[PDB]
Amino acid sequence: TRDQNGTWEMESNENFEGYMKALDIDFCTRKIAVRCTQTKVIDQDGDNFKDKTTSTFWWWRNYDVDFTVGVEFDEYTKSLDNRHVKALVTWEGDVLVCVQKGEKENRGWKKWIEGDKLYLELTCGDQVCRQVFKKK
Amino acid sequence: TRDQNGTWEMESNENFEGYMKALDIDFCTRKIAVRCTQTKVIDQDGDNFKDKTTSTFWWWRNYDVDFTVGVEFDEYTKSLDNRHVKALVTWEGDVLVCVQKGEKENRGWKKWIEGDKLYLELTCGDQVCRQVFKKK
Repeated sequence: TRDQNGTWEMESNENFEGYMKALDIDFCTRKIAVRCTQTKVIDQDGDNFKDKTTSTFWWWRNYDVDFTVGVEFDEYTKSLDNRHVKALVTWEGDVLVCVQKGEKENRGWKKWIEGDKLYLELTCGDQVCRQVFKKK
Repeated sequence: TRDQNGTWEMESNENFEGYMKALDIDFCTRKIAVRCTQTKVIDQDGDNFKDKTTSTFWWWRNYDVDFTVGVEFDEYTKSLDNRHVKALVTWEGDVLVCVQKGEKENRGWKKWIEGDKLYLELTCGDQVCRQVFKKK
């Protein structure tokens, strides 16, 4: 039967990776694509077809650190590089400052509040990453 | 203010990738990481901190094509390899068959109903991908 109208949800997906490799799609895109749901909405009007396909992938991770200022603790950077560091958090004025002692030199972060904005500076080697958060 | 309690939503994120590269995080992980939302939940009691960072990643892609059976059309395969092909869709029996003429040899797909299910075969070169959909 030729009636393909409706909304369709993919149930099985065989050798998507090999077909995508044949299209020369990069490894990173392929890793996500094989994990996507796929929804195909097909509208047929005589010889006219509209085919709307949605691919979606949702991922989430929590990274929890509990510490007391001045009490060195061991941190395992599970959300980044998977390293063990000895972290020490101190105050410098209203700035929370952390040295992460380990394999990487000059590794740490700084965290402070101005009104409804939280600023976070992450340091490793010669690289500084600056992040701004708003209050929710 | 030294009171960092609350829920904070990242609104700006500068040089996250250079910082992650210094941490030797692989390309791709970095590419995924920089596309993440970041939420920071801080439960603070004096010098005692609980810090939860929630990273969510939401990959979403829509691909919509309109075509007429037998009428060649220009396709820009933006949901996969971002290539331009001359696509022609025909009926072969009850199978909807498409040939995508372009850089890639033996590129196309086939679409048909068996029982309750939509079947889709994607071919490129010697690679065939088979997808089965249920009706929703």
